[PDB]
Amino acid sequence: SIRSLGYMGFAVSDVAAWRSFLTQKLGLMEAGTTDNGDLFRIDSRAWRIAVQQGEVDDLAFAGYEVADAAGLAQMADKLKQAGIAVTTGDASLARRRGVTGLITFADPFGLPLEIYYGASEVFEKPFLPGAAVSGFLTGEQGLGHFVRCVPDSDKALAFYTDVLGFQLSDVIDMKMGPDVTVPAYFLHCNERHHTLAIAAFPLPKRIHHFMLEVASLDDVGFAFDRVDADGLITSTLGRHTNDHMVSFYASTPSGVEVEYGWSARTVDRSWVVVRHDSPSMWGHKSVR
Amino acid sequence: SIRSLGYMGFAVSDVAAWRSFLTQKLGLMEAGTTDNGDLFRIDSRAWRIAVQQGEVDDLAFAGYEVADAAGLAQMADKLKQAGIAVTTGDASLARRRGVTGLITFADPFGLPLEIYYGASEVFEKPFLPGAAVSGFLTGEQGLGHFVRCVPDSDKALAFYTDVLGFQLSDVIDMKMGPDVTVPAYFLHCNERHHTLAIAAFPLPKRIHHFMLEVASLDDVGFAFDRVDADGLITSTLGRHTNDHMVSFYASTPSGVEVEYGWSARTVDRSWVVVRHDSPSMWGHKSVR
Amino acid sequence: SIRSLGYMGFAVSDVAAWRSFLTQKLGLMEAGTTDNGDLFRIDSRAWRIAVQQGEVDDLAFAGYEVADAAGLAQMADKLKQAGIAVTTGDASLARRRGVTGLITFADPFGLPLEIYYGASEVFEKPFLPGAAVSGFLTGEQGLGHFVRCVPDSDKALAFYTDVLGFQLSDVIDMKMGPDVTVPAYFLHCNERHHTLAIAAFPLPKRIHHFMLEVASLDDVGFAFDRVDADGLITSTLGRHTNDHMVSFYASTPSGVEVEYGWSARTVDRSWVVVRHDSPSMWGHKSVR
Amino acid sequence: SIRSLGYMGFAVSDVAAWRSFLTQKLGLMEAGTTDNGDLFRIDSRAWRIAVQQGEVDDLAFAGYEVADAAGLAQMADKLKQAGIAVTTGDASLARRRGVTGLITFADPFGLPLEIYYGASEVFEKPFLPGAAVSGFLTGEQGLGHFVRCVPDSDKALAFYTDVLGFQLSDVIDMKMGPDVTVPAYFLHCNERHHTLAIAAFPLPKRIHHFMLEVASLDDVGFAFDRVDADGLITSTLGRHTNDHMVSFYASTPSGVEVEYGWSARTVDRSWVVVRHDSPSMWGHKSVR
Amino acid sequence: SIRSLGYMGFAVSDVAAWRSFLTQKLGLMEAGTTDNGDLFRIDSRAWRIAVQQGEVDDLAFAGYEVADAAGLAQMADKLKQAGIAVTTGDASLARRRGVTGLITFADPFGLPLEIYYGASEVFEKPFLPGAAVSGFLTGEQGLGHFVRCVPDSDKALAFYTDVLGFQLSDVIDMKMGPDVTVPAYFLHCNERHHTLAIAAFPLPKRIHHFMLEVASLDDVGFAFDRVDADGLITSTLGRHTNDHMVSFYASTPSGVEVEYGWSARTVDRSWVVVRHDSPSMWGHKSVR
Amino acid sequence: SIRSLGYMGFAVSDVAAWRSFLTQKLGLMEAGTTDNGDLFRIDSRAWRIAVQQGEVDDLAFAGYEVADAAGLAQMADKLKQAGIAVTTGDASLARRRGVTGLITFADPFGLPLEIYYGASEVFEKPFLPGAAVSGFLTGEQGLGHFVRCVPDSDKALAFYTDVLGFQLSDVIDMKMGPDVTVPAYFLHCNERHHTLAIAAFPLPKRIHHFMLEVASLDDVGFAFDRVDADGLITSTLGRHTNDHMVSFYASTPSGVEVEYGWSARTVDRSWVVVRHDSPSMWGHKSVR
Ligand SMILES: Oc1cccc(-c2ccccc2)c1O
Ligand SMILES: Oc1cccc(-c2ccccc2)c1O
Ligand SMILES: Oc1cccc(-c2ccccc2)c1O
Ligand SMILES: Oc1cccc(-c2ccccc2)c1O
Ligand SMILES: Oc1cccc(-c2ccccc2)c1O
Ligand SMILES: Oc1cccc(-c2ccccc2)c1O
Ligand SMILES: [Fe+2]
Ligand SMILES: [Fe+2]
Ligand SMILES: [Fe+2]
Ligand SMILES: [Fe+2]
Ligand SMILES: [Fe+2]
Ligand SMILES: [Fe+2]
Repeated sequence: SIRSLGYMGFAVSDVAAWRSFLTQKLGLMEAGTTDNGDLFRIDSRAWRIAVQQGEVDDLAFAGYEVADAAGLAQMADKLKQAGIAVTTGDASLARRRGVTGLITFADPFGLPLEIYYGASEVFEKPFLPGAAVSGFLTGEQGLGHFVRCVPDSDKALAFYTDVLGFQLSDVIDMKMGPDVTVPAYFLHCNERHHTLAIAAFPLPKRIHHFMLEVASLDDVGFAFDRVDADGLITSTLGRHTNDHMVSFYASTPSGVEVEYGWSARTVDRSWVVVRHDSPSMWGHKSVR
Repeated sequence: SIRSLGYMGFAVSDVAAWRSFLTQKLGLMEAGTTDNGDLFRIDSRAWRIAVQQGEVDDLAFAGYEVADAAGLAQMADKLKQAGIAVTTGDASLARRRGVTGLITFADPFGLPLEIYYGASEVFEKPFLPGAAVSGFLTGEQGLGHFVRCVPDSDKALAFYTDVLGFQLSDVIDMKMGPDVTVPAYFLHCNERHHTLAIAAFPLPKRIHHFMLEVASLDDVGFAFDRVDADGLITSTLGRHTNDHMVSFYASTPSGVEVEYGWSARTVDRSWVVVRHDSPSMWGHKSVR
Repeated sequence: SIRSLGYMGFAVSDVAAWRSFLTQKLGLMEAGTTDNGDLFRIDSRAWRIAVQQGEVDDLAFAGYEVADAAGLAQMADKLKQAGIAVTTGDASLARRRGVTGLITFADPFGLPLEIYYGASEVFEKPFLPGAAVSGFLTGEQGLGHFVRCVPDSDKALAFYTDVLGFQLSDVIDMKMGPDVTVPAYFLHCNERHHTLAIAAFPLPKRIHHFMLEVASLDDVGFAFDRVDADGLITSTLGRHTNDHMVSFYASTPSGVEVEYGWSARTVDRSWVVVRHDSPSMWGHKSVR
Repeated sequence: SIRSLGYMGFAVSDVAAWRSFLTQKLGLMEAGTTDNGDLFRIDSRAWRIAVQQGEVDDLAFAGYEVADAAGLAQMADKLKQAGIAVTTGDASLARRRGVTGLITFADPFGLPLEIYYGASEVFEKPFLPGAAVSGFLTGEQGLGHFVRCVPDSDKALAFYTDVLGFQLSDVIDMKMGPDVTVPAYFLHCNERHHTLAIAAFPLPKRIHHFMLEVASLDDVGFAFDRVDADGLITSTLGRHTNDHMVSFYASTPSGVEVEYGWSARTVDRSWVVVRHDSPSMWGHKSVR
Repeated sequence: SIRSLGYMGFAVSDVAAWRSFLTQKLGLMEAGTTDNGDLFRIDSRAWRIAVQQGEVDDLAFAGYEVADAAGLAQMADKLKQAGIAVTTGDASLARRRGVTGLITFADPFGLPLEIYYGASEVFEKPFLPGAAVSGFLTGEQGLGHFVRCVPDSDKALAFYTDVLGFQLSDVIDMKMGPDVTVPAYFLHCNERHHTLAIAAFPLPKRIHHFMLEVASLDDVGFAFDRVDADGLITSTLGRHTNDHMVSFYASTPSGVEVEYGWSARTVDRSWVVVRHDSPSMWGHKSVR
Repeated sequence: SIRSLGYMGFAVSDVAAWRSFLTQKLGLMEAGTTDNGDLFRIDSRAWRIAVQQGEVDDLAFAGYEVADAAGLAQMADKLKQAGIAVTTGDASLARRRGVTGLITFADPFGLPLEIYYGASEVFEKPFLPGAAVSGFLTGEQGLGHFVRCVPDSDKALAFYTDVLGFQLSDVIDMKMGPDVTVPAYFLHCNERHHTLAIAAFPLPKRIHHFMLEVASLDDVGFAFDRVDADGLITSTLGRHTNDHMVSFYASTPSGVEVEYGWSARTVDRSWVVVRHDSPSMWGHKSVR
């Protein structure tokens, strides 16, 4: 059973721009370079985000974490039984990722996915942010979330819920012009309101954005100014209707956006699926 | 599995009187008019109470909420297996109710019931009461409760417990004159002491009253004076023996009564069924 | 410096009616009979209320407590310097009151007052109420309060503030008919919002009422029903605008009223004098 | 599944002595007389202890509480399957006990037992103790506990654990003289450390003692003095090794003893069975 | 200004008996022998109790602690102005006591007293009790208290309050036979209810007893059994009416008694002087 | 199901050196000598560590605790089904261990193991440490942990996880020289991060060390100095990367080391297996 989103890798055209963006603007910690690419940290894990040179300028792969080897075995079986082509990552890949075991495959629309267990911790190299950030919220909630753009939401849903086991949190009917309303589906696999959202948006990228959650309002406020100085803000500060996260959006060097937020509410046993007609209570004025 | 009472609809002869009563006396928020009728809010949901023009001057339908589509499917099966005629609400009805999916049917004595999932939230339109009320208590406890008057309590019980899944909280043997004692059964489907009560009272209505719970004693005290000014109080302030709610009762424009209370105790895993001979510890002096 | 109202004595025509009223209706503990009269307890003190046979059917004396002998000395001096006739109570009176030392005198309009120190505690005879009452609130706030009716409020004020040291909490302009508005002054000598109130009401008694504060809302609710059964309620349940006490009023056998309340707010260092035009937020409907 | 010990009935030769003992010494509330005998209360339940005239001067019956009718049904089946003669109490017995439904039977050595559901609550008649007691601890822990004397502990154990479902807490090897060591078994059916203890002691009675738990140390201290005044103390104040209860023991008018205690520790999921060689850490000096 | 009772010294005929009594029965820590005598600890201070060989078998001296050198200077002046013969302790005495500075004198009836500042701490030699005791309560409340027997209470009072600065807490009128009532005065110099009590009892000793306060009820219970084993208990467990301390009394090898207690209430700014007719709520049965 | 490590026994060449080491350096309580050897306590249990005369100078046996007789039965079956030779300990062995029932067997590499239930508590003999220690942390976490040295980690793992039921917490790849990296596996059976660790180290002993956890940082600091005085420290103070325990290591008289720590983090339901490349965040400098 998937416990959380553990890591993500980006294939970008300008690695230097990304390095500077992630550390100086967002405050991530530079963790060195390896055959896994330029590594970045936000907590005790050896790395959470990897940046590799590439032409797509998009998310290259995402890794989902299971608790142990038994969990890995369950998932591999679930995928096989579903007719998905799964590959047991070899020792070489596992060493490159810094994990104990992993299986690889792709989602229905070609996004490379990895499910692994036993990632590396580096408590002996205490996290020191590249900019003034009090802390990032990970723990049992994992890395954060990302919005997967797909040509067919229903096909994507069946795969993520029935095969991968994500559960629906809620749906937002996004009005994109008078003759267009696109439902966005928010899915959770732990307490975090959503670790994955699915929507059929007309974008050239695999994801609309990825999100990182910080510990205080000031972390968000200071980061906003740092990003704003370079004219990279895409949405003003606002609060979402569904997860109640206070956040802003900005452009990364690849065009893909990043959401930087604070104070999201979690999902619990009493949770019930609901629908919304707006993605924000207040703010989030688009300045794109 | 039913999680809570989600909404109620009334068919009344004087819609204007109801509108004024609900907002100015009870403090509900007027949420507009649609083909679903005049809508009223008490929390983040798009509506909780609907008022439609009608001759019965009574509860027209009640909607029970399940967590998701799987829950809806379970309930539909449970009802079918019980031999109840169930109808999958069409897109038209679902849109009118502002829900994602719903099934319709009736209780053994003709009360139209609906079980649905995926209701609409409107966090972007913050709740503002029509009168000074600090807040209403809903959340996982749902809307509140109502007392269903029936000609046969045993038949009603078998349906609500065996088919709908409500659990018994307790029983109160209500003394209505020397040669008459009527047992009232209190049922729960979540933490709220009771979401439904059943009693064979000789009333022309489907329900004796519906109840709304507020956040503070002052909310109740101020509302009492507002209602008292128009001579609509039916029972003075008092506290119930079973749910320990402090409340008063008043007449709505349809003759059906409304209970307005505060500070009820909840049901938990350690709960055991008990019986009482009185419905009130103190107060609740009838002034009908 | 006066720390609190410590005890009160009533001279009544029907001692038996009072005994029954105080214990069975209000829940005080019967503490025996002495040359000080029938004694009643509400806490650890040997007695707080004394009932003696008398024709006035009114408050006979009130005792204010100082911390020690030095405090008693200060007060005696303050009174002498003000030209008030003060008498050092003899050993006989002190023994009758169960106190260590006391001085006697009268207010400007003839109410016998006593200031004392070193009252008797009886922790070895645990308080057991005459009716179901969870507890009375005394402690550093003393016995409670009473409203002193006077022919001249200004003269009364100068005496109670300048000579006795009480401080003003607030004022309520009580509308008694179109051509009559009477200001009621509320005074404190400790945290209790008011230990004494002064008003020029046209009543035959020295006080309008005395007040006792209980620990829970149920104490008030149950007591209301007990009193209501005998038709003695004078005001329905309500909450005051100034002290925020939730209470009801009832008639004692002497015509003097008693207020029984719960949840009053206290006075602190940040307190500022204010004025009100109403004595109640809600309730307190007169049924006299 | 048995949730707790709900009530007990005693058949005694001197009902008046018992009435006075329970109210004046222990502080129970006298709840009237019925065909169920003299009734006594310690909480919201209509009665917990019944005293009937009888020659045995011992426990006459004990009632164990289940949560509902389904629970009653389960227990009846469990007993039947075990070959125990069970009788469904008739409406007459149920009305006498003030319960909704009950089954009767006897333990292996003739103690009449009853399992019931739906007892009567009397919140409208607030508990008022017969002596100064802050409160008794019942709730989900039930009435308290009693020690059942049996000729064969192993046979008794098999019945109480395998048939009735009690679980072992711990065992104390009680040294009764050089050539005699008797194991006492402590059993729980809820959080209370033990609701029942079994030991093969050479006593003429069915039980060694019953225990009532109070809310504060002073409740115990004051009760000790009240009992001591009549020379009824059998063990000085002490604390048990297993439940950590601070208590004293005294003789009731029937010779059966009563334990009056405070501050016992509870049993939880992490609990493991252990053994002790002493029943007390300190105190509990026998003065029999 | 005196902050607390800091240390005490006893001159006894059997030093070995005292050593064994203090460590094995009461749980004090043996801190070595010096020219100050056998030293005992109860906290971080180098010593709190000193035992020297002597014929009086009584308290030999008591030391009161001031905050600093200025405080010492104030006290010396206060005493001189009162006409008391004060001696500035020489370096030899100060070194023997392990203090920075001290003055010596005697109370009106010959008890040698010392006021000092700058006592020695020994945090590097962690306190380890001689018996199982969770801890002693000292801190800002100092060592504990003792009852000074005097031939004239009034003369003693004037000295302790007017000259030494102690404040009265309360008075207990101790009934010693029909024709004898002796008032006992309880004085405080900090939060501890009383650090000194004065009474004109007919005893051969300078003090009736000294008291040590422990951290838990078990400390008291276990100590009671240890002392009881040697037949040294003088009063059973009980709770005082004035300080609400739960304690027992026992005989030391010198005849002087020791009180060992727990859970006393403190004195605060709202405190008022009161009187009692009994020294105990419950217990404290004399077995002398 | 194994609940915790309950006790351990050592067979040593110098019993006197061990006695002195455990009490004076580590602060354990000497609990007497029996046919079970010299017994030592750290909490309410009659003994936790036994020292017997022997030539191996190593761990002689370890006892794992189950909750009851049913648990013992389950384990015996699990072992039999695995083909392990299990022996039901006779009454003689059970009495020697002070337990109710036990089974004996050996791990794959000859370490004698015992699984038991119903150990002896001695609350009547309060724990008093041999040195100043505020307390040891046991409870539901049991005794502590030990590192089992084995020639084949994989064979050891299969036995401890598949047969005994321990669960993996994490793995640390211990670098022992350039051409050697040894994985150490940490296993838990309750909240304690690990009760057992397995590693293929080249040591002559069955275990590398055993660990005892204390209640405060000062307990560790003071113990460090006591041990350091005799030159027995093997690792300076440091904090582990996996359990976050702050500790030091020292040599026992048998060469086997002991870890003395404080403040370890626990394992919960959200726990996921991870890997580390270092066993310490800071400190733990080897001075061997
Ligand atoms: O965290 C979130 C919560 C709700 C909606 C969005 C969202 C915004 C823009 C496009 C797609 C989704 C989101 O990111
Ligand atoms: O909330 C409640 C709790 C207990 C009884 C009633 C009740 C009152 C009148 C008629 C029927 C039931 C109630 O409303
Ligand atoms: O506690 C109180 C607070 C405010 C007003 C009154 C009051 C009521 C009637 C007559 C005079 C005063 C009062 O009693
Ligand atoms: O609560 C208790 C805890 C432990 C032992 C006893 C006990 C005492 C005497 C005889 C039998 C049992 C007990 O009552
Ligand atoms: O702590 C205490 C509180 C109250 C009274 C005493 C006392 C007892 C016996 C003789 C003198 C005083 C006492 O010690
Ligand atoms: O508690 C612990 C946590 C992590 C590693 C060790 C360890 C140290 C040395 C050798 C083997 C293991 C340990 O003891
Ligand atoms: Fe987002
Ligand atoms: Fe109701
Ligand atoms: Fe008042
Ligand atoms: Fe007992
Ligand atoms: Fe004392
Ligand atoms: Fe370790």
